[PDB]
Amino acid sequence: KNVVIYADGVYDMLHLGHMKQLEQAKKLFENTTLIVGVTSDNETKLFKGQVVQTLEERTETLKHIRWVDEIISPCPWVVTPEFLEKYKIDYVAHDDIPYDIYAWLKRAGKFKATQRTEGVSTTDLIVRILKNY
Amino acid sequence: KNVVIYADGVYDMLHLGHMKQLEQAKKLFENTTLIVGVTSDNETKLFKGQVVQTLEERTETLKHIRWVDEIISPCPWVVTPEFLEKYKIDYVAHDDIPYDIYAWLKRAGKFKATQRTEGVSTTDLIVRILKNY
Ligand SMILES: NCc1ccnc(N)c1
Ligand SMILES: NCc1ccnc(N)c1
Ligand SMILES: NCc1ccnc(N)c1
Ligand SMILES: NCc1ccnc(N)c1
Repeated sequence: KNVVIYADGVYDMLHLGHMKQLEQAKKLFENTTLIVGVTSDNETKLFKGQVVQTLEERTETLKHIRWVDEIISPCPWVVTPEFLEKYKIDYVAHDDIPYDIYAWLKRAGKFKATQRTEGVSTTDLIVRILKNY
Repeated sequence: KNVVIYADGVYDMLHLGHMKQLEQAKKLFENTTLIVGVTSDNETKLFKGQVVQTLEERTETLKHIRWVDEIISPCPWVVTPEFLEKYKIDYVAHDDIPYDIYAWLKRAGKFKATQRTEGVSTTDLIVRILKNY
């Protein structure tokens, strides 16, 4: 009955959007283990761009989040069939918002969609602070 | 054996410092319920000063934190003996960093000290972003 869910990401400056996404992945089935992968500094810079917090800082914040059961830090940038078998992962939870490399997961019945929440990012709150001066 | 711990605070723009403090309060005894109080917007402004996030925003983030068992939102600004009895609270966890109104708790054996962690605040990270331009 226990289902292993994997979600990966940068988790830079963790905000309520990340946390709601993690909650959604945790709650995809009644009984889950949610494994979170945290991307390396070098690979995040190479493929996505700047990152504000180091791998160690992004990983430490994640350990305080209720929905996170296990952490792979750092995690590989691209998910592979071999990775799923190594960690006995039953489903990969993704927002399907580009960053379709995941078609093979959908084909296999192993893709579970999650959503984002806008207007909650750390960035947006400095904007809220500054719109008082 | 279960001990009810109460920690209150603003919890504005929650960062790793808050989370480590909550972890410390949760882990003060083997078996605890950690109740977190979140201060009202009006009282935080009157007594401490500006607050960036609303009560609802600060409370929602807290529900995602692993160590938080129950939330009183909003909570009273000053802890009273009557409040401890109403909620069956065994100890109040505070950093003892001023903001001694807590002498009566120390007298009663109900004060448990927790510590802060500097350099982790949301504020500090924009400073880290800006020191690249
Ligand atoms: N490692 C995959 C990945 C990378 C960046 N952002 C994501 N959401 C997922
Ligand atoms: N940066 C990833 C992410 C996750 C959830 N919500 C967002 N708005 C963004
Ligand atoms: N409600 C008490 C209080 C108010 C502000 N900051 C704290 N840490 C505690
Ligand atoms: N603002 C309260 C607080 C809690 C923990 N650590 C800090 N540095 C500050």
